[PDB]
Amino acid sequence: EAPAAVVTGAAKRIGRAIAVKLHQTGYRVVIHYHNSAEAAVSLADELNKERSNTAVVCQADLTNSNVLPASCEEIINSCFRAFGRCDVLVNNASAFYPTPLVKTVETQVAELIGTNAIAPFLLTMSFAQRQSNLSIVNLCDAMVDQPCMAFSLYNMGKHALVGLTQSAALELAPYGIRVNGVAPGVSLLPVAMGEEEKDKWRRKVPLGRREASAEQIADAVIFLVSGSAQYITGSIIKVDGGLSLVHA
Amino acid sequence: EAPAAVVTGAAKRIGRAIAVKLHQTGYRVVIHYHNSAEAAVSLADELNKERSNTAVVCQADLTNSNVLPASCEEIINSCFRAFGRCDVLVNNASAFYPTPLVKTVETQVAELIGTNAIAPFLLTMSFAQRQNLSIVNLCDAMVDQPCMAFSLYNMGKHALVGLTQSAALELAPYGIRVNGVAPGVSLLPVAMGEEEKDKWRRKVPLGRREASAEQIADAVIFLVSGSAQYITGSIIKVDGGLSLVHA
Amino acid sequence: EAPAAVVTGAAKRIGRAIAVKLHQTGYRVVIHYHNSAEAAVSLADELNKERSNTAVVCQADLTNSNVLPASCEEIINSCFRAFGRCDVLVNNASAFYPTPLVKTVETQVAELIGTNAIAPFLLTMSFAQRQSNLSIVNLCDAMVDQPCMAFSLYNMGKHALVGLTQSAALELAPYGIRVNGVAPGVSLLPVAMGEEEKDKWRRKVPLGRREASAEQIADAVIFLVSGSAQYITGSIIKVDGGLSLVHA
Amino acid sequence: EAPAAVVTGAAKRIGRAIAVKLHQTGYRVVIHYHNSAEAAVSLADELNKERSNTAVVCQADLTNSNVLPASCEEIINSCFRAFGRCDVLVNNASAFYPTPLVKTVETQVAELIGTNAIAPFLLTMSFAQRQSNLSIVNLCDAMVDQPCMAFSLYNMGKHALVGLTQSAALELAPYGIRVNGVAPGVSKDKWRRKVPLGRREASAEQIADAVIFLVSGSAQYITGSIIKVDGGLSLVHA
Ligand SMILES: NC(=O)c1ccc[n+]([C@@H]2O[C@H](COP(=O)([O-])OP(=O)(O)OC[C@H]3O[C@@H](n4cnc5c(N)ncnc54)[C@H](OP(=O)(O)O)[C@@H]3O)[C@@H](O)[C@H]2O)c1
Ligand SMILES: NC(=O)c1ccc[n+]([C@@H]2O[C@H](COP(=O)([O-])OP(=O)(O)OC[C@H]3O[C@@H](n4cnc5c(N)ncnc54)[C@H](OP(=O)(O)O)[C@@H]3O)[C@@H](O)[C@H]2O)c1
Ligand SMILES: NC(=O)c1ccc[n+]([C@@H]2O[C@H](COP(=O)([O-])OP(=O)(O)OC[C@H]3O[C@@H](n4cnc5c(N)ncnc54)[C@H](OP(=O)(O)O)[C@@H]3O)[C@@H](O)[C@H]2O)c1
Ligand SMILES: NC(=O)c1ccc[n+]([C@@H]2O[C@H](COP(=O)([O-])OP(=O)(O)OC[C@H]3O[C@@H](n4cnc5c(N)ncnc54)[C@H](OP(=O)(O)O)[C@@H]3O)[C@@H](O)[C@H]2O)c1
Ligand SMILES: O=C1C[C@H](c2cccc(O)c2)Oc2ccc(O)cc21
Ligand SMILES: O=C1C[C@H](c2cccc(O)c2)Oc2ccc(O)cc21
Ligand SMILES: O=C1C[C@H](c2cccc(O)c2)Oc2ccc(O)cc21
Ligand SMILES: O=C1C[C@H](c2cccc(O)c2)Oc2ccc(O)cc21
Repeated sequence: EAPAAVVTGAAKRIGRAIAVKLHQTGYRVVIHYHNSAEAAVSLADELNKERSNTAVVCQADLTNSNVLPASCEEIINSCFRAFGRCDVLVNNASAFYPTPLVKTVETQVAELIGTNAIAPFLLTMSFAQRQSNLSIVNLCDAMVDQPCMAFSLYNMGKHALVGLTQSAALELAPYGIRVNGVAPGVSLLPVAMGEEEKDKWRRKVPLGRREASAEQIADAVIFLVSGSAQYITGSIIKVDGGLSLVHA
Repeated sequence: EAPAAVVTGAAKRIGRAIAVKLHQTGYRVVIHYHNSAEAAVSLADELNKERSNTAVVCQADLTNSNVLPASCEEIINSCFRAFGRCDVLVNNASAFYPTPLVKTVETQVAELIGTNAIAPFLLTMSFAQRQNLSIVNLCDAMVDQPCMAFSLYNMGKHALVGLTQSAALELAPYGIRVNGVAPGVSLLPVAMGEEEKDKWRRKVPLGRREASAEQIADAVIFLVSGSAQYITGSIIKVDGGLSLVHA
Repeated sequence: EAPAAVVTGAAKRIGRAIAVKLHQTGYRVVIHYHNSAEAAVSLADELNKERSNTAVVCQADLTNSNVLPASCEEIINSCFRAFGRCDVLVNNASAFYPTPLVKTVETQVAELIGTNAIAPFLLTMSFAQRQSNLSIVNLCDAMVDQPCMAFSLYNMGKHALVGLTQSAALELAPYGIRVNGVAPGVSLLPVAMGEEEKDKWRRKVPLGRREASAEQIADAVIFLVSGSAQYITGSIIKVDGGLSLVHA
Repeated sequence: EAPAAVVTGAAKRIGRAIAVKLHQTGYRVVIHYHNSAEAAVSLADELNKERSNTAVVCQADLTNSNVLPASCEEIINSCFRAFGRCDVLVNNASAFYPTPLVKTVETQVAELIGTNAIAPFLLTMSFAQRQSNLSIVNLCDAMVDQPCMAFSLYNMGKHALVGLTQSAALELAPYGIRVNGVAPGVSKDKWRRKVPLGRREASAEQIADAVIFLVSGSAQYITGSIIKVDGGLSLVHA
């Protein structure tokens, strides 16, 4: 009788915080991961010790290819195989790196458009076809319109994800599936980023001059899936401490 | 120890539901009203019966005039006089009626621009000057696809978007968050014939029904909560996908 | 036979460059002004030297008041008085100054909301009522969603002006009146501003690291009034060298 | 001397009107085509009869694949081969069809995202890499935020194209390359009746007019902007 959720890229960072929070709210969770096998199984162990048989892992490369549909179909099936249901999909996995206009370009396209947009489209297709408070939450980007220089493919992927969010909200509304987004500004900074670079970004945030915690992101996801957002579809909630309001 | 909130136009409909849910959440409330005295008083009595001394009413006309700043200062002051603190301001009161391009026009300007934008700005000023603090402005999900011949109403709601953004930016250093909730079709006019209500209800993708006032209130409750501590300058549509629907 | 245009705040700076370019294009012009009497008359003299009887001035305060509707009515009337028609309204006049949240406030409201929004609405009403290629161009602000801090009332007026542009495009389209906007980022900087602060802003602009000329702004106005924009209504053209794309 | 432009999907409809108008303004043009060879050539004949050796054709499939980057590089190369320069890129080519959520799906991806967004990105890269009034114009969609039901992949591609427009305007501004969009609405009678401005479709020429403005010296300060050419349609509530 407990609902079940899929969170993609859930081994670590924001995805983990979302799977933890959904699990604390009473969901059964599929922890999807790609390379972070040890971190995924560790998380699943932690959740299962809290309530047995409530977390499973599922490995998949979400790069675009001719087998991406089957991989997306398999992630959703994993939720139905473990739990008998799939109530919520959180499209959280993301590739993020520069692609200057001035890895083959075709691999960059597949990872950056694949993970950020095509895999959410296919997961959304599979989640809908395999079908109560059903919804999807896409992890978007509050700075989509003021993009980092030399990030065109990543920015294109996140814009396409805004498109998907709106299109799928429209199309799936008659089936009672809501589709919303959460758009972080700066949250957990890159592990490879030096402290001095971190602090440059921190200093730009009006609300408290610091990045969002992973939990702060997850809070907005939890709202969107809850009974308190039952009329909300096609909405993208920024969780950016005002960063997107700040001019150059 | 309990926080306090001001809700403008709180006697009826959406404002009432906001006031109720804030009260249920543990807030003391100033129920602002303009003409609906008997409804505002009945709400305050209902709330005070639940928890003594947790609701007061405050009457004020929020039409723009040279007395508006003093009116808006008095509303915020009443919250401090009643409760010793003011944690939350909800700018909900609104005039809404058509102003075709083809009451004097200056009265229309004072009502539609004053209630929807100037009074929120003056209230926001008074709230900040007197300081989990936050302001929620009731915006309009259809602001970019507006009702025909509603130009002043639409200008006031666009201005409120600007206020939401400008005040989030300027008040973030004081730890005051500023957000909006943007209904699509929520509670319909009482007099509107069912056949007309149904024309609008049928356009809504999610459930072919309008939002209840409580569903609008739920987004306000989220925004003022510890769960939105990092959210400022955001406007959450609560519209069942209505604004995504093309002509 | 020559069309006629009203330009508000046309004595100086951007509105003057609009008036000039409209006149160069074949229009007869009403040069509206408030305080810049010598500048206004001097402009009308220059245009009239070039084609006699093609320019008049019209004085008015565009601050909100109970007589504002009459003043806006009189501006439109002046165009019909001088030229027998009124084909184009350019809403260019603007008050701009800070109003920190933390002159009386009701004067600030009257000025910043009156000039930027109410006078445009009233001028639009008067234009439409007194009524080919008819159109209205509103001067907006490309930075409306990334506001200068402490400019709430200004930013509110300009957001209202976007609402007006869309509402009036919708309502006046059946009358053949197109309604569009032109949104400068940094163009001619304040007389009062120090050269160091001017260079700070110029440095932020991606395209050329400089402010827009007034003529670059006028060029977009000229497009939107022309026969090459006959299917364009409700659009706002940013003329800001990419400034609004730049993150904090 | 005379500037040169590449227009993708230039054989018919909006891209043809665009090539014609740029040619009338004094550009030399590369008329790109996929399937419409006879049309591309007929247009080329009409422009060269007007002014000899000012119009060439270029065949390429703009579907995403392992060979798309070569194809896009070759389109830009064709401009430089024929004309010695490439001043203007118009990304007009587009695939358009529904992809319900409830051709393999990955061929749909390749066409809807490849032609509408990835080709524009690779063409932008090639245009920029090969470089006094340089600009790119992307043909966007005025209804991007109020999409047709069951057109998710198309809509995703057009959103990605908005992102490309903004990212490339930012990144290429230092090179003096401006990057802007034109967003048509409708350019059958059911639709035309909804249009506030005279309840008719945009002609292709009205779309071309906005392109012509954006590439002109009257737009030398405009970058990152998307001009709706939709008769007000995007303003109309449901
Ligand atoms: N962090 C921020 O400040 C910020 C800012 C804006 C937007 N966002 C968005 O917020 C969400 C969460 O952010 P985040 O920093 O937590 O994400 P992240 O750490 O950058 O990535 C999350 C996970 O994505 C998975 N992933 C990457 N490439 C993949 C592929 N090819 N196939 C399958 N999975 C793949 C990875 O899983 P494995 O580790 O298992 O390989 C990674 O752990 C993302 O959608 C991101 O775009 C974040
Ligand atoms: N209902 C919808 O579908 C919908 C759609 C979009 C946006 N909204 C927005 O959501 C909010 C709540 O909507 P609603 O339908 O519940 O509001 P409403 O019933 O139209 O108005 C709310 C209250 O505003 C107060 N008010 C009106 N004119 C005033 C004035 N001159 N001075 C002081 N107070 C005044 C009135 O108080 P008294 O009764 O005490 O005189 C009224 O009861 C409003 O901001 C509205 O614009 C609603
Ligand atoms: N310059 C920029 O970078 C920039 C940036 C964003 C937006 N804009 C917008 O673009 C337009 C033109 O810019 P600008 O810098 O040329 O404007 P401006 O010089 O700041 O103002 C233009 C004129 O507005 C008139 N005006 C001001 N208060 C008035 C009142 N109460 N009644 C009647 N007229 C009044 C003044 O006329 P008198 O001189 O006759 O008193 C002034 O010369 C404006 O709408 C502005 O908001 C400009
Ligand atoms: N018409 C409208 O109302 C409207 C509305 C919104 C947006 N738009 C946008 O405006 C632009 C032009 O509109 P339109 O209606 O003229 O376009 P269209 O006729 O739908 O298509 C334009 C051209 O794109 C080319 N194309 C299609 N698939 C291709 C592929 N896989 N590889 C290479 N080329 C391919 C075709 O060239 P070949 O013929 O050579 O095969 C076609 O003639 C497009 O970007 C469109 O998305 C148009
Ligand atoms: O780790 C980051 C921070 C990074 C970031 C860094 C600095 C400023 C800013 O607005 C955003 O944004 C990301 C986007 C996608 C993603 O998967 C990870 C990140
Ligand atoms: O009663 C309404 C419904 C009305 C409405 C009616 C029909 C469709 C729609 O999008 C909105 O919107 C309002 C806006 C402000 C307000 O104070 C009240 C209302
Ligand atoms: O003089 C300016 C520049 C000024 C400005 C100054 C610095 C940055 C920026 O984006 C804009 O904006 C204005 C807005 C209205 C107006 O009437 C005049 C100005
Ligand atoms: O022919 C159309 C019309 C079609 C259309 C049809 C009806 C309503 C509407 O907003 C758009 O939009 C297109 C988008 C891409 C494209 O290549 C062609 C078209």
